[PDB]
Amino acid sequence: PVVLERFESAQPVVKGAVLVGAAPSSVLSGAIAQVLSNIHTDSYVGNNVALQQEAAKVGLNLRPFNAGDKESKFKAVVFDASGIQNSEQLNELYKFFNPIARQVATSGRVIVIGTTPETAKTVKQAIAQRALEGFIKSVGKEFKKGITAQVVYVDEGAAANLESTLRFLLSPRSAYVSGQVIRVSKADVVDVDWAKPLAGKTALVTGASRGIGEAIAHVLARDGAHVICLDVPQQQADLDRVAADIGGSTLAIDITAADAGEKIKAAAAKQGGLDIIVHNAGITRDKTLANMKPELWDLVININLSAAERVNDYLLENDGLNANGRIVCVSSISGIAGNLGQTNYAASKAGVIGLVKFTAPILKNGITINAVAPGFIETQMTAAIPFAIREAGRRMNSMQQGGLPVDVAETIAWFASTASTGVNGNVVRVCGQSLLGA
Amino acid sequence: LPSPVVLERFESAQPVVKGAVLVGAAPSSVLSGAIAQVLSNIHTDSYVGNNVALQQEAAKVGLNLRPFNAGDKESKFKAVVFDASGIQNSEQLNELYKFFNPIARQVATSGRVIVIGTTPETAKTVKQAIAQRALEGFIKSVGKEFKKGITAQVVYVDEGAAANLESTLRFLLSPRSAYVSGQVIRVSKADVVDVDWAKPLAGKTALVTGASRGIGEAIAHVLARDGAHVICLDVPQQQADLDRVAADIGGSTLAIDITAADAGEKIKAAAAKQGGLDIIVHNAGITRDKTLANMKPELWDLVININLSAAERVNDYLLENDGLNANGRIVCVSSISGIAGNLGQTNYAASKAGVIGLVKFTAPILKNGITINAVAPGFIETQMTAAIPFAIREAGRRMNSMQQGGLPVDVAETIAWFASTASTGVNGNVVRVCGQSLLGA
Repeated sequence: PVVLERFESAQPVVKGAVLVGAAPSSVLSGAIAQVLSNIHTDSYVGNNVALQQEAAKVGLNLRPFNAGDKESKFKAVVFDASGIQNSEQLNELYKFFNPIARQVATSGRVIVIGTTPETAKTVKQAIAQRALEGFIKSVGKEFKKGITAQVVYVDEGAAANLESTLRFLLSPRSAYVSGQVIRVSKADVVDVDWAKPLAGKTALVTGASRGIGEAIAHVLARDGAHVICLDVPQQQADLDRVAADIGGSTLAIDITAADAGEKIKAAAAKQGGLDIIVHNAGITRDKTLANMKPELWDLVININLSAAERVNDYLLENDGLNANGRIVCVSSISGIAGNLGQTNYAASKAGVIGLVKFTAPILKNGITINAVAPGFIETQMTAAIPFAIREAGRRMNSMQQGGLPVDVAETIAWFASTASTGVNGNVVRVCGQSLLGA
Repeated sequence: LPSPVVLERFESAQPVVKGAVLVGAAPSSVLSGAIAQVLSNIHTDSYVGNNVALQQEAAKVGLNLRPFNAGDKESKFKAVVFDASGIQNSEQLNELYKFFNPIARQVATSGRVIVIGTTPETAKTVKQAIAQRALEGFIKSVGKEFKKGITAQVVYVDEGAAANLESTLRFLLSPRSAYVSGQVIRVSKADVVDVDWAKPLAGKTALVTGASRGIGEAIAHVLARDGAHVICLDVPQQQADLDRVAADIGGSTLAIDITAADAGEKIKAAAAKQGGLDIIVHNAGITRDKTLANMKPELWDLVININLSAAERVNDYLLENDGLNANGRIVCVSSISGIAGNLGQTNYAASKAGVIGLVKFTAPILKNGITINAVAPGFIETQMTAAIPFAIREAGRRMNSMQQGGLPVDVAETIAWFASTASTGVNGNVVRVCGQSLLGA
């Protein structure tokens, strides 16, 4: 299988050329062109006068790309499908993507940017914009070479809130995110140091002493945040090690305890209050329902779902998250798809999806909530999984390989970004486009 | 590897459920009366545990629930039905454990696990919405775990729509739903209309596109069995097969190209001879599988046209020209590849994802009790099955909780459930008919 390109340094965002296209009458092309100008990449365009004019109006020099050239490779191909007004115009997807379908580089990106169907002004456009997800999921399974494929839906009028999502998907940070739908909504545009998009912020990560939580802590700290590493007192040694490695601090408590939210707020006060909380703490107690003990049902629901509800409730009602704050939860593919032996775990992780979906409308003060839903992630404890599930999870995705802890951490860090003001209520799988789903 | 079990399918209108039903409910549930009324109507052996409130609500509607000894690990139940609407928060999700763990080995072969809750978007508290959302994770795991051909569903009832549950619960209790598992079905508020449950399409006229063979032919048979007069539509090239199918079911024929600009005109003109059109099933569809880099322009266009745009044009005509009678039905056909994507199917999957959008964004603007829903079939054995390699066809056979491919009748039964005169509160749903295929989004 392919070695996936992953994050090296803040610049360049994209190594290689980017080809941009757009359907007639699109409305997102200026916004796309601005991001491309912002990240200083070699950007090419085909014979599209309106698109060339939209890019010139924001200062992007688009080199024309010779439709007769079947040899040039592009690291990313980006298509503004917002102009597709009905199902007949879905052939704008073919017109752009068929000529370059062999010319996307290894570890490359296919990115389609459309209008959120629920916000489209006509039913015919909503239908066509909905169709885009079918297209990109098929592209994600067909192009190989470690290429990812995404659809970004931009709510009608939210073109200004797209930059942080476009940057994440264009970059190697998104190496294990493929086949997914991301929704961008209207929000304030905030200033941000794109090289340190968590600069000046304080984050708290539960389950931080090891594993994916430790990787989350590293990436948040890399992006500028002071990271409060949270785990049970029994892990104090690993907690100190992680906090020292990243220049953070520790809070050694049981996240499920009644006073967890209060102790989190208290500890964050010393750093100017809490900006980001990542609910990564979580366990599996895999048993068939017929063999499962009651306490093992309760335990899994408690740690994976109810404890996060209690902490969120406390912080949101008692001034425990700063303005433009961030809640990031961790669901799972099994929350979406179910799994034998996981009636308790899948119930909890589906609850997490509901926690995100029904909390996001009621949030105030620019706070957002989102979740990652990892597929098969390689950990130092992965060899403890029975071999059958283990090798299936490793292979049954478009990347033909397991993901890495850093792939989940990067996606969480994109949610946490100071610039991701208009990313709210999303659940984004980090699964290399696993075949599993709903 | 094991061999699959045989799935029980429809044999006759009664009994709805062959065997006993165990009912349970969480404390403070609000759907138990409606459920108990259905179990009464179908004259089924119904049992209950130590739930006084449930026994009393069932006694109110004339249903006598027999106590099920909680020490009895041997009795088998064809169906277990749990009212989860009383689960108010995540801590109360252990009500699922309390009911299902003691009986997890006592669901019969080809049995039914049915969880009924409150539509999360209609729940009055955020905590309840979260808990009701959690039920989908639970039932999807049950569907993969219980084996023995057992299906598992969650039916969500909009707050206040309890009286609209009956046709869905009957479909799920019955063998008609043999190949539907892992799915979420939303019931919304609507008027309740009289129906003959043995002939739930009595007096109605249906039109089925692509009716001359395959799943289209199976659809035509099931709709006619339920009492509909079926107009079988296909291209004039299939006139002989069309006449064969129409003669077998007592229907009529309409030989046109569904993509033609006047197709909706000719459909309405044809249905005039039978009292107007009540039901249209958009089953016509094609695949033209090619990698995108190898695909020809016309082969993208053709797949979008037949599978999506043609249904849009016909719907538009019928809805703008009163071509569908009140309490009418539009049933579309998507596909697992429309949900999940597939190599070689950028055109097909785009078109079938569009069908999902057609359903979702037409449903809110329908009037006069007309509904629109879609089925999304997984691996269904047909004659167009030999085209795909025996290897890839082996993948589709195994990669689902039933460990087998479905039959055309399983798709037709789900379409017939949507089309039922009684399914007034079933609107905007896309229901996979896949035996809980592993594939998804």
